[PDB]
Amino acid sequence: MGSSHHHHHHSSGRENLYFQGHMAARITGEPSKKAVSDRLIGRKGVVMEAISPQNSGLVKVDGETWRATSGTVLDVGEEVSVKAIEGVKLVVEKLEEQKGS
Repeated sequence: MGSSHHHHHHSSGRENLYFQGHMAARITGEPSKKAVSDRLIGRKGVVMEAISPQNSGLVKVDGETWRATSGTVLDVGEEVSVKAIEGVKLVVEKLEEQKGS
């Protein structure tokens, strides 16, 4: 009980974030920075660090240095194609030469 029709105050100007959000489908989960861009998948990259099957190397895709793995041993200065992403590493294979001799 009570009730007051005295209105001299204005509405709005009140913000307060209730309910974080749970029991729903996880969308992305923290859309933060440095998120892997799939737009560079299927393009050429260059080998900056020697790549081995035991330890991934470093390739420069666009302008970013990524860890890259391969089934063969890749030396520096080579050109590779990024086929897929295995996680925090990229799946790359080396461009093929041609012996016209």
